[PDB]
Amino acid sequence: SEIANVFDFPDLNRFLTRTLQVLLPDLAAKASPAASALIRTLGKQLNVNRREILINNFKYIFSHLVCSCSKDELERALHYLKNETEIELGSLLRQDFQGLHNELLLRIGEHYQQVFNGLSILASFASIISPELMADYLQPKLLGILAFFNMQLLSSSVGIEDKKMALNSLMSLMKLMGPKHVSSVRVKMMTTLRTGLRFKDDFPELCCRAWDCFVRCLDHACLGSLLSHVIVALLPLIHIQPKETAAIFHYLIIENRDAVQDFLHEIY
Repeated sequence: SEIANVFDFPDLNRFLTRTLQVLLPDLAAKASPAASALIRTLGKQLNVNRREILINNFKYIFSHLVCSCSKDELERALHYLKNETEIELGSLLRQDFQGLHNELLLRIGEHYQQVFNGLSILASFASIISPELMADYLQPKLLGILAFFNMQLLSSSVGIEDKKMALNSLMSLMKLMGPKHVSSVRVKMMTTLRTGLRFKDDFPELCCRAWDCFVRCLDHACLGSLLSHVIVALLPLIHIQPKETAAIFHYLIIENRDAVQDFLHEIY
């Protein structure tokens, strides 16, 4: 209620949910009977089982832990949580390991290695240390990952700067994909580029490099359509910074000049 008096929220319970989202990772880190007691108190006030509450976030919890946690500490915390929840922590993963991959990939840019370990553990449950095996694993999950990115974009609650970080992660992901998969996901890549274009004057400065990738990361043989879209989007981007756009253009124009033939014809 105090934090509420500082944060002025209409209904104290929705404000409590706001708090609880952040609280849950903290509780996970604790993995102590007293932490379970705090959670039980919150749920008692919440009217929702603290067990089921801990459950609901277990998915986000895994991601943020794997990113920032001690592996051994991770397993200890997971078992502690499971016992209270009455659900095996592993059994819950069997239901949302794909969403976990989505999360990690979201944070993959900054926690590349933690993403590795998590996705590997999940692949084991599915049926990885090698980068190519990690990729093969990611390929089926990344469509839903993109879906999650767009879902976040839709939500007002989600932060936009967070979308920017995720966009950087997406540059990393385009790199990791390789041409075979970048071909399949080119459309969604251009879609994400659009989305980011929606937010400007902060997203432009990173999204320019994002687009440089988007072009090069995209397969060399065909770039006309995406270049149409890109010149379109970039003309506005130029006003923010003239040079990044031009660099993106030049990569296509010269590096893909043989393809750029009749592509120029495309857009005057």
